[PDB]
Amino acid sequence: ASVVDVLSFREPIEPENVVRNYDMKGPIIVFENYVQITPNGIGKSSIMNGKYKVDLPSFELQLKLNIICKEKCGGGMGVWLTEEKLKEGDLFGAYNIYKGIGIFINFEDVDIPMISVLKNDGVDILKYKPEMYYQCSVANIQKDKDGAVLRIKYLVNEKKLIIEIMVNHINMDCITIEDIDIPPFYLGISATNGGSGSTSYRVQSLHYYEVG
Repeated sequence: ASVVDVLSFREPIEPENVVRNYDMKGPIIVFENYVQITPNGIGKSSIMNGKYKVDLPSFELQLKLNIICKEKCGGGMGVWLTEEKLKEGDLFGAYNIYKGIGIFINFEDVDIPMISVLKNDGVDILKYKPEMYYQCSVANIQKDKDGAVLRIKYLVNEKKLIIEIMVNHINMDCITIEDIDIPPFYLGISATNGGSGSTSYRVQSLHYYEVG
């Protein structure tokens, strides 16, 4: 019954727990209270790559956000479930060709942040049609002073992926995808500041839970 968890880092953050499960590429920094993905600075981006590919039963991932923006936030964040570890690129810090699922929170060029899901089958999805594309809009993601929580739920038997986001104590619907397959994957986190020089992306915690 006891499971070897190679994804989670919980509060308080213990640096060796993060390092033993994730590669770091870009200005990632483990602080006492959070993992910095990007510091302030236009165009900066980072990828945090799970070292160990996982074969999970029905699961729920909870990514608690700590995003700082002096004014309007630029760029966005991605959570990635991919066949291989992320490479760097222009798609919220990662490469535009990949096999798997990207879950994106985008602040650049919109009034209210958008959440998107982009399933890719190994093609250049900036030039060609993605295999699946879904989106929603949720207000106050970074304005929640306690830290919004991005919720990623997958039921293996139902082949159902559900994205929710908890903002200001309220669990908000966002995306449901039926008949979507998730093979064994590496878990990645990435972010770009885009056009903003006063935006900083940081993560308070990541919990993996087996769904009953």
